[PDB]
Amino acid sequence: MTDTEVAQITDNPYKADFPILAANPKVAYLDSAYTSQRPRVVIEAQSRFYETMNANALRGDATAAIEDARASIAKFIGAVDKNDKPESQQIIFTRNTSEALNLVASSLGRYALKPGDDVVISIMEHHSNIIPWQQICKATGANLVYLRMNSQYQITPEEIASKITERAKIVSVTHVSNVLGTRNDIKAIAKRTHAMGAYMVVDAAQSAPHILVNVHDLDCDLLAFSAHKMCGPMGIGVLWGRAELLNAMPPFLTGGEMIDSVTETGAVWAPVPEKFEAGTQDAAGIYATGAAIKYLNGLDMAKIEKREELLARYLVQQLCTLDFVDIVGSKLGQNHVGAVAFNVRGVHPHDVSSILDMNNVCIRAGHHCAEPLLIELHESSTCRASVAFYNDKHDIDQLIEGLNQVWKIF
Amino acid sequence: GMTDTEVAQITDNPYKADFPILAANPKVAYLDSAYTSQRPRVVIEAQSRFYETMNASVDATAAIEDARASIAKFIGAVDKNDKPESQQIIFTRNTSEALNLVASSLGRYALKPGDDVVISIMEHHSNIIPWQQICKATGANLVYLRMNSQYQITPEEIASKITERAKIVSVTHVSNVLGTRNDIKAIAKRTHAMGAYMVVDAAQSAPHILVNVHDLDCDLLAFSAHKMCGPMGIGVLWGRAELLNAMPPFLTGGEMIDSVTETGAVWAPVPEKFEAGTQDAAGIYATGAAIKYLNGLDMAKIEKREELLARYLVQQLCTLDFVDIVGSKLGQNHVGAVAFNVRGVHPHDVSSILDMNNVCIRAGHHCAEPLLIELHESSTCRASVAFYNDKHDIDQLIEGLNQVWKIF
Repeated sequence: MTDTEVAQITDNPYKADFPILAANPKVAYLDSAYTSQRPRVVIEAQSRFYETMNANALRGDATAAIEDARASIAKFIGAVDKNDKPESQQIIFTRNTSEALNLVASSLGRYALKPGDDVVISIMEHHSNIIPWQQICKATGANLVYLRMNSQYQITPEEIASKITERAKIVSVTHVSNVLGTRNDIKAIAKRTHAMGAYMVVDAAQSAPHILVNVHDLDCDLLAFSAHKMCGPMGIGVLWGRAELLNAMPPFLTGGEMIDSVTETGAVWAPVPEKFEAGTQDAAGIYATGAAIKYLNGLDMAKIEKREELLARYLVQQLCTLDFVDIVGSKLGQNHVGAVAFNVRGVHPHDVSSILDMNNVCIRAGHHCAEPLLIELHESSTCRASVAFYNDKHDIDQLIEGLNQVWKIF
Repeated sequence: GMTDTEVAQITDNPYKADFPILAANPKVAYLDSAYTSQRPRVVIEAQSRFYETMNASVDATAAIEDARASIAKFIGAVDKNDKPESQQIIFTRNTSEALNLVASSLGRYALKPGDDVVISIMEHHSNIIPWQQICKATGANLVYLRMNSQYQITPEEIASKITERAKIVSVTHVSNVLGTRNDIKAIAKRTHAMGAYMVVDAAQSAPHILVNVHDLDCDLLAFSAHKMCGPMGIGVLWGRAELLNAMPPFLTGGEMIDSVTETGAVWAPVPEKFEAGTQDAAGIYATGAAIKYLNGLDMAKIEKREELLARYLVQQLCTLDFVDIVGSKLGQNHVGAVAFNVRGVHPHDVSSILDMNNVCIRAGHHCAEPLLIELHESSTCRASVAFYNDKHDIDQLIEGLNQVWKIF
C-alpha cells in the first residue's frame, strides 16, 4: 500500500461515535463480521422511541416512522423505481437474515419446487443459507446442488453454467462469504439463473455493511441482510423482493396484523409487506435501524467502502508478514471483503483468541457457521479477524503484536 | 360499589413516575395496555446499557442466561429444588411467532387425519390462523369452544367439545377483548384425560395475574414481553422439557445446530434448537430487567391494584346510559380489557374524539373478529388498564365519552 493509504487508515474520525469504543480505547474489536458496535445515534434513537413515540401515546409519528424507515432502507439498497421513488412496500422486516432465508425457503419453496427441481447454493454458504434449503428440498423432493470453488476461492463461469441448468428452480448464493471474504459475481450468477427460468436469492448479510448494494444492478429476485451487522440494532432483519414475486408467494407466519379479515374457518391476507409480518413488530428496532441508515448515509457509504478496502488490505499484508500464520482464504488483500480467516500454525484457535483477549484484541474462533466450507478445505477450526470503518491501523497492529505474543507461548 | 379505601388506593399512583412517556406528559391517559404497555425507565436503561458496555461476550452470554432464569422463575417454571428451569424458555419475536412455532412443530409431531384441534371462540387471531393452516395441512379438524350467556366456557362445553379425538387444545388464558379468565387448569385436566396437548396463550395473563406453569398443568405457554413493561421484539415460549425435545425444529440455520454437512444437520439442545441466527440479546437483557422491575413492585400488589382499576372502569362505564359493555357487566369478571360501544356511534368516531382529549383506547376488531362475529358486533371500542393507570385516567375517559355523546 502507498504512504497516503496508510495515513488514511492511521487516522480514525469514526470510533468516537461508538460509546463502547470511546469508553474502552485500549480494545481492538476485530469481529464486526459477527456483529457491529452500535453508534450513539442508534442507541439513542431506540431509547427516544420508547420515551416519546411508543404506541403513539403523545399523538395529541410512530406509524410514519416505520414507513420512513422502509423507504430509507429501500433507497440504501438501490430499490427505487424509474422515477427515483423508493420501493418501500417491497421491504419486509424479520428478526435477522436467518428468518428471512427461512421465509424465502418455505414460501418460495412451497410455491415453486416440484420433485426433480434443483435448488442451487454454494459451498461458501453460511448455515442459515444451507439448512432451510436442506429442509424444503426433503419436503418437496427437490435436489440440493452445490457450486464449487476453484483454487483462488472463486466460483468460475464454467461452474455457474454447469450447475445452474434447466432443472434449476431456485438459486441462493451469498454475496460475500463470512469466512473467505470472497465477493461473488452475483450479477453473472443471476444472468444464468434467469436464462434457466429460475429465481435468484442473495444472502447479502456480509455485503450490505461493507460494499455498495443496488438490487436493480444485481438482477436478483430476493435479497436479505441483517441490521446488527451494519451498525443497526439487534433483532432486525431485512428482506427485499420483486413486487410481483412477493405478491404471489404464500404467507410465512400467520396471525394478527398480517390479515385483512378472519372467520372461524378462513382468513384473507393483508397486502405486501404486512402479509409477511405477523404480530406486533419491533417498532423501536425498526426506528433505530432507520437511524443507522441515516448515520451511514451521513458518513457517505462510498467513503466507508474505500476505507474498509484499505483496512482489509492492511490486515492481510500484516498477517502475511507472520511466518507462523496461514491465511485460510485468498492471500491477496484486494480479494477480501470484511473477513480474513487464518490459523496460527499448530495452535488451537481457542488458545489464540484467549491470548488476544488478554491483549484486548477481540477476534472470532471456531467454525463461523460455515462447516461444509471448512470440511471442503480440511480445516477443523479457524481464527477470523474482520475490519469495519471504525477500525484503524492501530487496531490491526495490536492484533499483530498479540499474535507475536501467541507464538512466544506456543 | 367498592369501599372508600379501595377508591382511595386507586387515586394514588405510586407507579407512574417510573414511565418516561407518562410521567413527563400528565395530560395523556393511556388506556390501551392490552395492545402494548409503556416502558419503565429501568427497562429503557437496561437496553441502552447492553449496547454501550457488553455488545459482543462472556458478560453477554451470562446476561442472556440470567434472563432465562428470571423469566422461568416469574412463571413458576422451577424444579423441586427451586432451581429455575431456564433451559425450557425459548425466545421468539412475539407471542404470534411462538404460536406459529407450536402449531407447525407440534402439529407436525402429533396431528393425524381425523384429530381435533380445539380452540376457543375468544382466541386472538395469532391463536386461530396457525391452527387453520396446520389443520388443512394435516387433515385435522378445527373445533371451537363456545361461551354461555355470561361470556364463560362452562364445564359442559369443555367436556362436550374436548373428546377422545382431540390431539391439541390451545385456549387463551385471558381474553384480550372480554377480559374473561378461562379455567386453564380445568381445561388441561380434560385435555390430558383425552390424550391431548395443552397450549396456553398467556399474552394477556402474564402481565396481569400470577402465572404458575406447574399449577396450570399446561404443556406449552407463550406470552409477549412488550405487554408486561418489556421491550418490543421479545416473545417467550415455555414447554415441558420432554415435549420440546420431541418437537422438530421450526426455523433452521446458524446457532441451532451441533454440526452441519452438505446434506444433513444435527440439532442443538433445547432451547438453542429453536433459536436460529443472531438473537436480540439487548432485548432479552431488557426483558430480564422488566421481570426484576415487576418483582420489585410485588406482583401480588400489581394484581390487586389492577382488579380495582378494572372494577372502577366497569362500574363507571355502567353509569353511562349511552354505553353498552361488550362482555360481562360485572367488574370482577374483567382482567385488563373492557370492550364497549357508544350506541349508534362508530368506534372510529369515538376513538378520534378521545384522541383530541389525549385518551388512548383501541377501536376496531382487536384481532378477534370471529369473537365479534359470534357476538353480532361489527366493531367495538376497547379500554384497558395497567398498574400504572389510576382513577384519574379512567375519569378522563368517562369525561371524554360524555363529550363524544354530546357531539353525536
